[PDB]
Amino acid sequence: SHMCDAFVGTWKLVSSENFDDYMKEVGVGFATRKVAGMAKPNMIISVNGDVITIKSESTFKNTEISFILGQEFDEVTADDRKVKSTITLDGGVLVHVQKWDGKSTTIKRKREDDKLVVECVMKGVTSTRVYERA
Ligand SMILES: Cc1c(Cl)cccc1Nc1ccccc1C(=O)O
Repeated sequence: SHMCDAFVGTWKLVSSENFDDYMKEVGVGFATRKVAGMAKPNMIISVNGDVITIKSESTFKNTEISFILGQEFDEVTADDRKVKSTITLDGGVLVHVQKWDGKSTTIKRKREDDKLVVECVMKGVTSTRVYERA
């Protein structure tokens, strides 16, 4: 299919802005915010047929999701929320919506130049996380 070719690979976090405020808006507690905010994760994206896998590896937590676009799944997030997730491709952007406890957050992953830019939005608060090839 080649749907996500330009996302595939191993990516390393190189910059972050407003992530603590995003985590506050999500409801993450103090200690997790502090430890999670230090992490410099590897994001590893691969595709096999229709199944996309995204791994996040860091000193804080190692997470993994596998999914088919448009098909809801269960996710336990790094901060231990139990959420219902749906990921779609919209105009070349991977759009990941998480629902839990009547709340919602959206994580967008986009290729921009040689970077993979991750925008995390909770209500009025956005955090931008910039990844480069590992
Ligand atoms: C670590 C974490 C917590 Cl604790 C809460 C909520 C989000 C994260 N992380 C992330 C989740 C999705 C995409 C990127 C990141 C990132 O760390 O860049």
